[PDB]
Amino acid sequence: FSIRNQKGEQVFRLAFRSGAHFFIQTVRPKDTVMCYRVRWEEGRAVEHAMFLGDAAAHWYGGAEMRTQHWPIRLDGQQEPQPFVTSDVYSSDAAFGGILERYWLSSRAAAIKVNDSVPFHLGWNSTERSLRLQARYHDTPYKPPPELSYRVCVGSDVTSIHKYMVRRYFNKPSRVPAPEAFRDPIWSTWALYGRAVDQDKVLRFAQQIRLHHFNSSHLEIDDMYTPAYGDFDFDEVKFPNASDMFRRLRDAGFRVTLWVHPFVNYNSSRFGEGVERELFVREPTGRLPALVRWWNGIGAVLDFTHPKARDWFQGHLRRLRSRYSVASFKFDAGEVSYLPRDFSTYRPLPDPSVWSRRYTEMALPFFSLAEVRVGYQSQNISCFFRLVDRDSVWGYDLGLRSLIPAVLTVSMLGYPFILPDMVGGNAVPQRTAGGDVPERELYIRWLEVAAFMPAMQFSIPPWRYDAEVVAIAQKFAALRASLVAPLLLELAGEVTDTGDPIVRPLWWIAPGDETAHRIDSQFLIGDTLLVAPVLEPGKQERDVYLPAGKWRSYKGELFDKTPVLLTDYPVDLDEIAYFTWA
Amino acid sequence: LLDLKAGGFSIRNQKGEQVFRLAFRSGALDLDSCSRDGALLGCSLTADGLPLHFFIQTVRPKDTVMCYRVRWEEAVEHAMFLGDAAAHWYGGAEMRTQHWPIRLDGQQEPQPFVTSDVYSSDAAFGGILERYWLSSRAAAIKVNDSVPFHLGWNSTERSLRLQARYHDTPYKPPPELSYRVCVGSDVTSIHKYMVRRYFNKPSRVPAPEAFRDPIWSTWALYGRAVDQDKVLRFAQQIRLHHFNSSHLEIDDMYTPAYGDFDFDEVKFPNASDMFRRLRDAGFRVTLWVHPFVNYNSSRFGEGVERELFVREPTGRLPALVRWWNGIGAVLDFTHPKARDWFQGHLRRLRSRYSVASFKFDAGEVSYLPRDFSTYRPLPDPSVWSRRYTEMALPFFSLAEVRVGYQSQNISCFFRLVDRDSVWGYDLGLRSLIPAVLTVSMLGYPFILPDMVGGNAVPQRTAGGDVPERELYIRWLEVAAFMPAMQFSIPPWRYDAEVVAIAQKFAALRASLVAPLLLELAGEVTDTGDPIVRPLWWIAPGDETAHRIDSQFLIGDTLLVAPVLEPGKQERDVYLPAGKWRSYKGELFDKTPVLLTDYPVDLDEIAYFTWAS
Ligand SMILES: *[C@@H]1O[C@H](CO)[C@@H](O[C@@H]2O[C@H](CO)[C@@H](O[C@@H]3O[C@H](CO[C@H]4O[C@H](CO)[C@@H](O)[C@H](O)[C@@H]4O)[C@@H](O)[C@H](O)[C@@H]3O)[C@H](O)[C@H]2NC(C)=O)[C@H](O)[C@H]1NC(C)=O
Ligand SMILES: *[C@@H]1O[C@H](CO)[C@@H](O[C@@H]2O[C@H](CO)[C@@H](O)[C@H](O)[C@H]2NC(C)=O)[C@H](O)[C@H]1NC(C)=O
Ligand SMILES: *[C@@H]1O[C@H](CO)[C@@H](O[C@@H]2O[C@H](CO)[C@@H](O)[C@H](O)[C@H]2NC(C)=O)[C@H](O)[C@H]1NC(C)=O
Ligand SMILES: *[C@@H]1O[C@H](CO)[C@@H](O[C@@H]2O[C@H](CO)[C@@H](O)[C@H](O)[C@H]2NC(C)=O)[C@H](O)[C@H]1NC(C)=O
Ligand SMILES: *[C@@H]1O[C@H](CO)[C@@H](O)[C@H](O)[C@H]1NC(C)=O
Ligand SMILES: *[C@@H]1O[C@H](CO)[C@@H](O)[C@H](O)[C@H]1NC(C)=O
Ligand SMILES: *[C@@H]1O[C@H](CO)[C@@H](O)[C@H](O)[C@H]1NC(C)=O
Ligand SMILES: *[C@@H]1O[C@H](CO)[C@@H](O)[C@H](O)[C@H]1NC(C)=O
Ligand SMILES: *[C@@H]1O[C@H](CO)[C@@H](O)[C@H](O)[C@H]1NC(C)=O
Repeated sequence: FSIRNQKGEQVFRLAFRSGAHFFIQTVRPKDTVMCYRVRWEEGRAVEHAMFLGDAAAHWYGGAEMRTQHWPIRLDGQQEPQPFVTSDVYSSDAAFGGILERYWLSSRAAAIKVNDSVPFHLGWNSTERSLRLQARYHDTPYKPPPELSYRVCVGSDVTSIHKYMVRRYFNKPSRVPAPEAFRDPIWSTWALYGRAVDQDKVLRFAQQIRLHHFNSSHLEIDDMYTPAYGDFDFDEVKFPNASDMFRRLRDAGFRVTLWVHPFVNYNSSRFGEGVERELFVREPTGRLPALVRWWNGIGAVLDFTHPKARDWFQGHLRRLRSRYSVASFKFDAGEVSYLPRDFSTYRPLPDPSVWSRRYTEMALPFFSLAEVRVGYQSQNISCFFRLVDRDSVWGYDLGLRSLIPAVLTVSMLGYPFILPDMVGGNAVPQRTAGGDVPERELYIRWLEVAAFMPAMQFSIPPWRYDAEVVAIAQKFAALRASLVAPLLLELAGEVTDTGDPIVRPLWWIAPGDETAHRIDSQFLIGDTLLVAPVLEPGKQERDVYLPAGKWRSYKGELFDKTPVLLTDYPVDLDEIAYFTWA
Repeated sequence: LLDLKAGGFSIRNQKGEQVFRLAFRSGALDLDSCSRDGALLGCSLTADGLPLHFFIQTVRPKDTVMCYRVRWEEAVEHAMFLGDAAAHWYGGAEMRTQHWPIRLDGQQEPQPFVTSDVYSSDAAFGGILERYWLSSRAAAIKVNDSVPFHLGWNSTERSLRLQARYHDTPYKPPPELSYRVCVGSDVTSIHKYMVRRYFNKPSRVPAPEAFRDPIWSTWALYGRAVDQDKVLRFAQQIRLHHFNSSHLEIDDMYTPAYGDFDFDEVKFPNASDMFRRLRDAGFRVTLWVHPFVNYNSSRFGEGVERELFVREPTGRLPALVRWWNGIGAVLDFTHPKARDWFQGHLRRLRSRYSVASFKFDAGEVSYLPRDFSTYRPLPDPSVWSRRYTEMALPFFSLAEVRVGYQSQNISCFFRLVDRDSVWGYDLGLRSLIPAVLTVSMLGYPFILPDMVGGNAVPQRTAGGDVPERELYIRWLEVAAFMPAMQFSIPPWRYDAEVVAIAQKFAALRASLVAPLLLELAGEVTDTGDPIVRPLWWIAPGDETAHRIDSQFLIGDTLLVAPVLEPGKQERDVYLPAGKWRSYKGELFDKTPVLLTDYPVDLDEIAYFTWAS
C-alpha cells in the first residue's frame, strides 16, 4: 500500500514481503493528523519493506548506531536482526543502547512499530527500504508471529513528530543537578583506565583546581574494586578510601562511582548471587546463565527480580552513607550481554525491557546519575550518555558522529544528553594522534561539547599546552554565561512541553529542505543556533541560517534569510553561534 | 516370511509362529508406491500423499538367522507389539524398577533414550543401556545408532513406542527411524548373534582379588562426614573381624570442595600417613571421583579460562549444571585438554598416595544441560557418558563406573545405580537379579550390584537407621554369588551371628564362586559371553526359564536360588533339564522339575552344581 497527504504528495509506501488476520484502521485524532493502524497475523516470519522514497524524503530516529548519519543513510544489504539494546562500540550491524521503533520523515510521515511485535530490522540500499520483520526463530524474543504498526501523516515534520512523541514517549518530571548543566564533569576512565588508584584520583583533583576549573563532580571509573561484582574499594590501590573522599570534599568535589550489572565468577559476591538466585537464568529457569562482557566472565543481575533489585540498591546506599558518594555511572545495560536464550523472575517477551529495569536503578540517585541505555526509559530524570566515542574525526563514533547521535537521542524524547568524553576515549589503533587525540581534534571536539547539555573531560586540557587550557577556560566561561542559563530553562520546560533541549534546524524550519539535510548544525531550544568546525585544517565553514533574523556571536545582524553564509570565518579557538532576533 | 501392510508389518519364523508385529503411528504407506527389487522392498509415498524414503531389506547372514533392515524418513513413531503373554522380552535400559522379563506399567509418552540418574525417577532410563530388545520367541531388534531415539510404551496394547524427533530433546542433527529385526532358532542363539554383531567384548580382566575378596566402601557407613580417623577405624575393624579386602574405597567427601582433587587437611591431617597405615594392614585403596567442578572449587576458574567444561549452545561459555552435591560446570570428555587435565590429577593421586584406581561416580547426560555444545559435536548426547567411561581405561584393574554407552570394551567393573535398603523391585533386593541379568544382556560381564543391604537412605530403609537384620542377611547371601561383592554397613553393625554368616559366605565365595567367576572372566575375550546368565541361557526352549526372575546361573554349571522374601525359611526352586547336585548333596535327575517348599534357613542360600 501507499499513503498521500491533503496536498496530494506520496508520503509513505510499503511492500508485503512474506506474501500478498490483516487490517488497516484509519483514525482522525486531529483536523491535521491522519493515522493508519496496520496488522498482519497468520508459524513463519512476517516481513514488510518500508520505502524511504525519492531522496528529497529524509528520515530520522531509530537506534543510536556506531556510524550515525543525519538524516539516516542505509549502507549495503542487512538481513533483519533483533532490534534490541546492543553494545555498538565494535559493530555497524547491531543497534545501540538507546532506541525506539520510531522513524520520522521530512515529508511529515511517521511510523511507530507496535511494542507487541518480536521486531527485527534490516535494510536494502538498492530500493532504499527498511526491512520490518516479526519472527520467533533465532532471536532473544520469547512468545507471551504478528507485525503491527501505526503510520501517521501531519502538515509538517515538527507537528507530526510532536504528535508521535506525546503519544508514545513519557516525559521526565524531574531535572538533574543544575551544576551538571554548567560545570565540566571529570572522569578517570580515558586518562588512567583500569590502573586508576587513590594517588591518581587525588593528583587529578589537584590538577583540576591548579588549572582553575569548576567541577559538577569527579567520576571514579573502572577499576576501584578487588574483582568485578564486589562493591567496596580495593585496599591495595585505595589504602584509605575514607581519607581520599575527605580530601575531595575539602577541595569542593562531589563524587560519583562507576557500577555495572555483572558479578564475575571470582567475585566474593558470586556465590551469594547463585544461592540467592539474583542472576538471569538459562532457559529452564533453574540455574544462573554465564555471560561474557569486556571485563570477563560471570553472571548478570536479574532486574525483574525484587530480591536482586533490593540487593543492588542496598550496595549503592552503603557506598552513599559510607563515602558520601552523590550518585553512580551505570555502565553496560545492553541485552547483547545477556544470553541469546534466557529466563528471568518475570518473563520478558521483549528482552530490552531488561535494559529498562536496569535504568530504574538510577531513579533513587537520579540527580547526578548517568546511564548509556534507554528502552522506554524517558521518564527516568537522569543523564543519558552516548556509547563510548573514539578519538577520530568521522561519523564512526568520531567528532562528526556527535551531532547526529545527540539529535537521534533527542528525537527519542531523552532531553538530558551527555555526548561522552571530550576528544573520545583514546583507544590504541582508534586514535587520530596515537597516545591521545591530536591537538586540533581535541580543540574542535571541546568547542562542540561546550554547547551540549552536559560536558565531560577525561584527558584534560593541560595534557596539550597553555593555549588549549586557555581555549578550555574560554568555553567554560562562555558555557557559564550563555549556554548553561538556556539549558537549565529548557530542562525546566521538559515536564510541561515534553520538548528536547538539543533540536535539529528543521524544528523551527520544518518546511525547509536544507534544514532537513543539515548534520553540522543544531539548536539549543529555538533561539541558539550552533555551527562548529568539524574538519581539520579549516579556519572557516559554510553556515546555513534558516528563516528569521539571527545575531552572530560577533554582533552581525543577518536579516536576509534563509541564506548560506559561505566561508564564514571560525578560528581554531572559535565556534560560530547565532541568537534569534 | 514378512507380511507388509499399509498401517504396519508382521514377521513369522520357519515353524510358522508370529515372532514380531509393528504398527506405523506417524502415518500409513501407499502400497501402489511400493516396488520389490530382489531383497529390497521400497515405498516412496505415505497414504496422506507425503513423499517418503521407506524400505525393508531382507538379509540371510547365516543358515538359521534372517534379518530385516527397516527405514522410515519423510517426528517418526512406530509401535512394536511385545505380543501374547507367552512372549517375554529382555534388554533395553537399567531402570529404577527392574523386572525380568520386562513389564510395561501404564502410559509413557516417548522420552529421550539417554543415560539418566534413575535413583528418583521411574520415567527415565538408567546409566547402562542399549537400543536392544530380545524376545523368548527368538526375535530381536537393534535400533540404528543414527536415530535421535526416544522410547515410550503403552500397557493396554503392550507396545514399545519407538520415536525419532529433533524437537524438545538433547539430540542434535548432524527425523529418521531405522532398525534391524533378526529372527533365529532360539532366544540364546539369536541373542549371541545380536551381541556379536553390535557390542565389543572387553579384552582384559579386573584384578583377581575383586572377584573373591569383599570391597569395603565408606559411603553408606559414614557418608559425607568420612575422615582420616573413620577410614583407619574401619580398616582396623575389618581386620579385627578376620575379613580379606579386594580394596578399601574412600567415598564422598575427602576434598575441600567438589572439583578439587587433593585431601581436605581438616578431615585428613596427614593423608600420606593414613595411606602408609592402610598399606601396612595390606589394604589396596581406591578414591571416589566425578566429572563436576563446583563454582566454589579452587579449580573452577582454571576450568573456565582453559575451556575444559561443557558449554551453552553458542559454544562460547561454560554451562552451569546441578547435581546432588551442588552447582558448577561438568568436564567435556570430548576435549583432549579436559581429558589430559582430569587424567593428570588421577595420575598425581596414584604416584603421591599409591592409590590403585578410582570409583567414577555420575556420568549420566541427565546432569548435562538439555541443550549444550562440546569440543567435538555429539548428535547422540550419551556418547559423552562413553567418553567419561574412557577415563577408567588407564586404571581399569580396580576401576568401577555406573554408566555404559557402547562402553563394553572397557575392562573395568560396572556398578548398578545406588540400591535402596528395601525388599522390592524398586532398587531393592528383588531388583538385584533383573538388573544384573539386564546389564549381562548388554554385554557387560564384570557387574557390581552396589552395596550389601543398600545405601540406608532415611525414609527409603526397611529398618530405620540401617537395613533390617533379615534384609541385610538375605542380600549378603545373593551378593556373595555375583561377580563383585561390596560391603559398606559391615556385618558387626548387627551381631556375632550376622558376622558368622558373612565369614561363611566369604569362605564359600572363595572356595566355590570365585574360581568359577575368574574362569568365566578369562573366557569373555574368546566367547563374548557374560558371567551371570539367565536360566533360559542353557534352557532356551523352556517357557518356565523365560519367566524366572528369582534364579540365575554363574556360567552354565552353577544355579543360584536365593530367598527374596521376609519371614521365609523355604522357597519354590525351578531346575531345568539336566542333572543338578544341591548344596546339601541331593542329586536331582528327574528334570525339569519345580522343587516346592525347598528348605532354605536364614543363614543358607539354595545353589545346585551341574552333574549331567
Ligand atoms: C571400543 O568400542 C568403541 C565403539 O563401541 C570403539 O570406537 C568406535 O569404533 C568404530 C570403529 O573405529 C567407530 O566407527 C568408525 O568411525 C570412524 C571415524 O569416524 C570419525 O569421522 C567421521 C567423519 O565423517 C565422524 O562423523 C565420526 O563421528 C568420527 O569422528 C570412521 O572413519 C569409520 O568408517 C567408522 O564408521 C566409532 O566412531 C567409534 N564409536 C565411538 C562411540 O567411539 C573403540 O575403538 C573400541 N576400542 C578399541 C580399543 O577398539
Ligand atoms: C498492538 O499490540 C496490542 C497487543 O498485541 C494489540 O491489542 C490486542 O489485540 C489482540 C488481537 O488483535 C487482542 O486479542 C488483545 O486482547 C488486544 N490487547 C489489548 C491490550 O488491547 C493491538 O491490536 C496491536 N495493534 C494493532 C494495530 O494490531
Ligand atoms: C515510566 O514509563 C514507563 C514506560 O512507559 C511506565 O511503565 C509502563 O507503564 C504502563 C502503565 O502503567 C504499564 O502498563 C507498562 O507495563 C509499563 N511498562 C514497563 C516496560 O515498565 C512507568 O509506569 C512510568 N513511570 C511512572 C512513574 O509513571
Ligand atoms: C494405547 O493403546 C490403546 C489401544 O490400542 C489406544 O486406544 C485406542 O486408540 C485408537 C486410536 O485412536 C481408538 O480407535 C480406540 O478406540 C482406542 N481404545 C482402545 C482400543 O483402547 C491408545 O490410543 C494408546 N494410547 C497411547 C497414549 O499410545
Ligand atoms: C578474575 O577473573 C577474570 C576472568 O573473569 C580473570 O581474567 C582475572 O585475572 C581474575 N582476577 C582476580 C583478581 O581474581
Ligand atoms: C564556578 O562556580 C561558581 C560558584 O558556584 C560560580 O559562581 C561560577 O559561575 C562558576 N564558573 C564557571 C563555570 O566558569
Ligand atoms: C543406519 O544408519 C546409517 C547411518 O545413518 C545409514 O547409512 C543406514 O542406512 C542406516 N540403516 C538403515 C537400515 O536404515
Ligand atoms: C606425616 O606423618 C609422618 C609420620 O608421623 C611424618 O614422617 C611426616 O613428616 C608427616 N607429614 C606431615 C606434613 O604431617
Ligand atoms: C584371603 O586371602 C588368602 C591369601 O590371599 C586366601 O588364600 C584366602 O582364601 C582368602 N579368604 C579368607 C576368607 O580368608
